[PDB]
Amino acid sequence: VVGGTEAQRNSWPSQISLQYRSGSSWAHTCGGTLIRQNWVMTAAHCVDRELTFRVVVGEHNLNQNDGTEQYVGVQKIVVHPYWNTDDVAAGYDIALLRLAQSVTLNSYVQLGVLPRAGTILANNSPCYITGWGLTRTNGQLAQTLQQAYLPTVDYAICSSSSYWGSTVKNSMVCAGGDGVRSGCQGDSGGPLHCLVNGQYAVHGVTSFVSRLGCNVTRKPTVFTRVSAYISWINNVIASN
Ligand SMILES: [Ca+2]
Repeated sequence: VVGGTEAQRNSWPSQISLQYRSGSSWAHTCGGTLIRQNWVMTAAHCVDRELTFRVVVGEHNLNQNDGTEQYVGVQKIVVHPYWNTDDVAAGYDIALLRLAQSVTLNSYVQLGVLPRAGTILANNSPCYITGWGLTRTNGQLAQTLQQAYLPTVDYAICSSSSYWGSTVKNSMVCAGGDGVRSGCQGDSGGPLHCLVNGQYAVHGVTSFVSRLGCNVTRKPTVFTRVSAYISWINNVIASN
């Protein structure tokens, strides 16, 4: 997250760190959202590589013992069947991870609430991106979980020629684009939390930013629109 602030450690209890095994260590690669005690929602592109993955819930500082973490293996990966890694602009950037164990819920570990199917946010709706991704274009991962305020940019604006044009689909949410705040590498897969009727819900799965840079004016961060995938999510969990 570029232009973020450090989150409070109990603000975003559905955020997870998706990590892969790297020698005798683990490396953070992506975010995700805990949606059942044994299921995480992330981006498909986060799991294109043939890596060994784990999920960390209750994580605040990637580099320090928080005293709240639970570490759990990924048992099964179900990528959306229309996903193509060489066509991120086509959409379908979503995957579900079945965890090897059910995590225990507490003030640091909670299920993310998803919107009702079909819900579309008004332009300029209040949202936060969260993650441990780079804090500058071509920078380094955050140590502590970051948040940034990224108001939505509706489809008509986002898909206009000075924004993303044809690259953005109605199956996506755009947010931000102010040139200061954005998602960045290592945020992919994580949530966009939007305040609706007094409740935050996870409306987005972080999918991409511009090849030119993370915080680029009129290139808002692009997310998979969770409300387009409710039936798919429910069907995968019910069949697995
Ligand atoms: Ca930690």
